[PDB]
Amino acid sequence: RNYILGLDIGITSVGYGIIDYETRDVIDAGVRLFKEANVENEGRRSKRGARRLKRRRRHRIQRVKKLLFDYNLLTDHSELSGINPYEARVKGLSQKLSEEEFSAALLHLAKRRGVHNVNEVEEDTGNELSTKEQISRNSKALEEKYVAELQLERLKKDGEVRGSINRFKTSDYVKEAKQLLKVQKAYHQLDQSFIDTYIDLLETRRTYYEGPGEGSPFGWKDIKEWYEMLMGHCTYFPEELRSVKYAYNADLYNALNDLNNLVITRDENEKLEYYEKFQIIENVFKQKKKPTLKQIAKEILVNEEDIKGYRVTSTGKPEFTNLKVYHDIKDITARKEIIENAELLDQIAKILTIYQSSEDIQEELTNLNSELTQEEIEQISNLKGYTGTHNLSLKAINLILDELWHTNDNQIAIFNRLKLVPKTTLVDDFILSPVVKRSFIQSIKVINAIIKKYGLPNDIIIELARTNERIEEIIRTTGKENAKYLIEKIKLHDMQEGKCLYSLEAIPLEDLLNNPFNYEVDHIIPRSVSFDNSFNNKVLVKQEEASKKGNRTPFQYLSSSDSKISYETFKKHILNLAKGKGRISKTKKEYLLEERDINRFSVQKDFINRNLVDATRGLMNLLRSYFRVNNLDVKVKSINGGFTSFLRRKWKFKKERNKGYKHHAEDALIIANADFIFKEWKKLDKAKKVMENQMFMPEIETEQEYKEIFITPHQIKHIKDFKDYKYSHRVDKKPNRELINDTLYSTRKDDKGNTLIVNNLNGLYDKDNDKLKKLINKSPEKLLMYHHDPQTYQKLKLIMEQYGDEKNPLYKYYEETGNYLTKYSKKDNGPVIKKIKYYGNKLNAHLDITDDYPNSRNKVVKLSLKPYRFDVYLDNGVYKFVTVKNLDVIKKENYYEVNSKAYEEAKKLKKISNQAEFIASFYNNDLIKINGELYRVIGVNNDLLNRIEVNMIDITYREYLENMNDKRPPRIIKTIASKTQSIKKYSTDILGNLYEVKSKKHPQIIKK
RNA sequence: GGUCUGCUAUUUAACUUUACGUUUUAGUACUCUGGAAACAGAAUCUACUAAAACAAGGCAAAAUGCCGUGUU
DNA sequence: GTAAAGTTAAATAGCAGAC
Repeated sequence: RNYILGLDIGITSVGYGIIDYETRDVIDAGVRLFKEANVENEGRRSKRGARRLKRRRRHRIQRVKKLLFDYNLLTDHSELSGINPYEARVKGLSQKLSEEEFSAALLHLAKRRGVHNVNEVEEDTGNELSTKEQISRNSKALEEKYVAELQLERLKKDGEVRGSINRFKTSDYVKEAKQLLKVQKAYHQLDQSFIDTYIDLLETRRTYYEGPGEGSPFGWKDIKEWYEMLMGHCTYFPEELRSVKYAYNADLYNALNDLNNLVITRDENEKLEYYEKFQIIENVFKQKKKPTLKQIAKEILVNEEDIKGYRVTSTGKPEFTNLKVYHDIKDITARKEIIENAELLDQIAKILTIYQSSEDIQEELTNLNSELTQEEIEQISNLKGYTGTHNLSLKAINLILDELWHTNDNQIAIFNRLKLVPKTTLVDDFILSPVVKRSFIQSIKVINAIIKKYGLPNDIIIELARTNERIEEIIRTTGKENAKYLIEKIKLHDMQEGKCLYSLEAIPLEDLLNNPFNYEVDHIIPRSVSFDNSFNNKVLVKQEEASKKGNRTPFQYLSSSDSKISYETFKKHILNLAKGKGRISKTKKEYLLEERDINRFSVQKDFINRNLVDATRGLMNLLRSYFRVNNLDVKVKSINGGFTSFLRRKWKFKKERNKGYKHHAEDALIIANADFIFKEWKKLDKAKKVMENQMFMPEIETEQEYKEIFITPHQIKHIKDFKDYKYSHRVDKKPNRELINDTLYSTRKDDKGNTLIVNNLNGLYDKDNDKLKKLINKSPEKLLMYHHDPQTYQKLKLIMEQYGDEKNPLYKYYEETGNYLTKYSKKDNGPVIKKIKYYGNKLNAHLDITDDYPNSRNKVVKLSLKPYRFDVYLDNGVYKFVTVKNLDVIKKENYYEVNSKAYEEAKKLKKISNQAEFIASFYNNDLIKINGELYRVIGVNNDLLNRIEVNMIDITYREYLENMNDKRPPRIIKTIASKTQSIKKYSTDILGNLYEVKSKKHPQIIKK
């Protein structure tokens, strides 16, 4: 039948409600679920560029060692084992050097080649590790002496060269690398092309328009295709590409608006005519960069005060379009031949904004075959500010630029008068975030599939869902780890300056963290009338104040004798904060300040009209656009999220929302009952009309009337009763997931024969880290310093007992002495301890990459080996299964195949045979029938232990347990066995229906 | 509501480089051991410096060379 | 795995004059 389509949009879940348009009976209802998306996994695109950065240093070195073999300065015979290249680049400038002592000083340079960006600017020294500070410091010390020399001077005195101080400009390197080759030049016969090719292999590097190579998708073919897919498309003619915001024509179209909006009190026509608009441009606008209002109004003989209809900046001066082409070109060239012609000027600006280097401009300024003296082109490339793009293509400037001249029209009315109009995959281009992009995309698929099984609905009503550098400051200032839970309380504490707005007494942070129960988060305007769950409605106050207030407005509760403070002192302290910077929200100020009574109804419907009703804007218009394009009539509206935190409340819906996933599909039905109430009433057809944004009556008059319309506790009895919910869980078939964690671990072998991972306690002398204290006093047998070289250890343990009352005795130690923990030595020459390795838990699974490293005595592994999938097999009445890991699926050019070398070994290692029947595969989140019982596959807990972990469907197991109160270990770990009676694979469509799948063969190839 | 424009703040895609971090090897320092020392081997915790790998791998052949943890 | 220097571009937010 006809039905309303309700939808709850969260990040993890899509819920839908299907209630009939008339009978109010519900046809179907379910929830579609998936894991939240992550944009922090920035790494994929950065590492793609960051991996090439490691190649940028690596490519330079490989080329110069190979280039020397071609020049025959180095051969495979040569040995470089002994060099100390920080001395070779000092003996190199002074004296003749070998063919082995010269290739090193070159290559150590070729590897570490400095920056170009940082040289240009300098700064002062502010006791920091900046790059504008360090290179500013470095070259003053290096003004007299060259890079290596001071580095070598630094080697002689500090004992350490590498670190923060070793950044440099590519110049000093190149200036000294031009200084060096000047000395060995006569000692080994060589060309100038070598002091060209090498100095090009040491300094030269890419820039933001060359892109990577040809085969890369990330790479492009020329400078034209770079911009030709980074510039937007016309608001009216999107098939073209946006013109440059600074082309002469656009810069002119942007001025024929300036004056076609002007109104002037003249007995003649108020909006300037063509000859007026001609000479003004030609006599004063062309002649003067910025024209103040006087200049136009003087050349056009009217009084200065008269002209109105002009854009004005905040200071008050009128702003009219600046011709960027004329004055940059006319400041060096006034010749009749380019300057009159707009098309000449039109192309010039395009080349300037597109290509980005003065040298690359003159090449393309030349291929125009236009007639500019070549002295101009080489200084026309020395101008700046030719940046940005108009929001209108060139096919939309030249078409209507004439009709701006003669008439007095402006751009909007011309496009109206010219019958020209603005404009799942479609979600990507405009949408903001990966979190939303996932929810919408699956929500569309829901609709696109519901109508196919159910038909065209009539009403599709949709609701959406509703400073971590501040946390790092107080878990480090105070030392209280638990700063993670009370974010919404603390963001309020900065924004209110440590006071209680309903008491005006100070709220110490240390006191609030110790006693959070002392201080609550009161809702300014009550949740029951405001319906504002946003930040703005919340104010961190003392409990006793919010306790004494209750269900009232601040003005009410402050004015009464119950509150000791008064509105008068409240009114003055409130606004002072409001003005300034880092200031309080405005709806906040609109919230605290309102003085009208809540019960009068001419007040209540204002709130419901304001916050409660009315990407959201974007999502809706992709829906109405589908419907309007197809001449298909279905009404689609929206409603804010807080409404369903209300309708749930007034109808006494369940507070203890612990039933699980179905507390979504519950919402969509409520959303559906809501639009129904909007629908049926005629006292609601003025508020239910702008929600569908239709072009146009009864409205509600007292608060009992409203409370008559949206309080129906008795007629909703069908929703709680509903028992046919069907669930659908998203399965991630995608490969090229994160193969494994980045960090490399070393290992050892203990006395027993286990293989054991070693870790690093990196930062020392930090107030946060007490783990130096914790791990010493429980199992110090894990410290490498304790096992051998314990002589350093007893010095370590004594400070851990000397300041054993302070969280990290080392800061307290470094506080006193001002000297780091020194390794044991006879004459105080022991190296400072800056890390301390320690043993780890035995590595069950590892990625062995030792072969990348030679002659190592220990194994080198990256942890976080993961299992991808697992195909159950049926081996003659006994159920066995293989597990296939993430590491196994080898990547390729356009597909991700499975390694039959490891899968086959895994078939023998699992005692699988050739004769066994094959049962389907079970990726994470797929559903399985073991012993007639159905659960969702979280994954293989242990291939070796013959285990998988599953979780429940209508609920998470922990939550089922919390309902059962059993307190077993809250995870399911069913054990595959010979005893297991049945293995069937169930999956679900997006709607939530369950279907049995029959499988005959296993696949090893995925295309991504 | 929307179209242009002017100022400032925002975020996101893509690109370009940086000095560190982990780890292996060789050296030295530190530690043990033998001794009047020259030094000697033992360990590889502790540090420094250099070379090399840093998702397994896959292309590509004189190259300012390329992909590899994201989403659909 | 991680901090410090760059650039182009798409887009929104907020402020102003117009239709």
